[PDB]
Amino acid sequence: AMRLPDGTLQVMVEARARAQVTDYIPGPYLRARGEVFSEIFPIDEAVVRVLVEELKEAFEKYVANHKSLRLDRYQLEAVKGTSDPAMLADTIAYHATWTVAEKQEILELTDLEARLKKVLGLLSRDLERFELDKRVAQRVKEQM
Amino acid sequence: AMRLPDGTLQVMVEARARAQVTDYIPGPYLRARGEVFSEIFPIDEAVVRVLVEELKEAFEKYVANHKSLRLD
Repeated sequence: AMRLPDGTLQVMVEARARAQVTDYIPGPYLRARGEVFSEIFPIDEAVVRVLVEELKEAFEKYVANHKSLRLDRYQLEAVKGTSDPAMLADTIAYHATWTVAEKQEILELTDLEARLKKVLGLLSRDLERFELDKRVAQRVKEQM
Repeated sequence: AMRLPDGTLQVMVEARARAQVTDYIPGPYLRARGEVFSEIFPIDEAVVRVLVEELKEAFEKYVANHKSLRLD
């Protein structure tokens, strides 16, 4: 927790897992009570690891091709060598850029495989958009 | 077998053999008639073993089709 005199207290936080919020107790400052982590490890972990590997490959392809779309390499370097599949899933989900409603939908999914499938679908959608961007850019340079 | 605290009779069993009911004795409690065992043991075990292997492979393919519908 590093402190600055400019007016912003930038705190370096490394989180653990999501948890549900029962209700809201007003402040300020605000208060809210929760429970234990909602991330759970279900049965059939072979499919879990297969989906983890597939999502890792998909995100590697997504980041590598997205250089014209300004995707950083430190984000790709921070997802290698992970123990918890939830760690890899959330780390990749943060490093991929989309809206906040889809991030909320991902965080709602307590299933270890549902979150992976949703991230895979979002990455596929963004990669299709990227392919469309590449095709239209090729058309633009051809027109030039 | 045992009794659960919520008022349920639990019993762990393995089925022995199928049989045909001849007549129904009035109940409750229900009564059943039949035979002790009427199963058919394997004959020409080559085809039986081939079918067992094929069914094992087909069940592995059945369980391999799940991506968000995980099975034990």
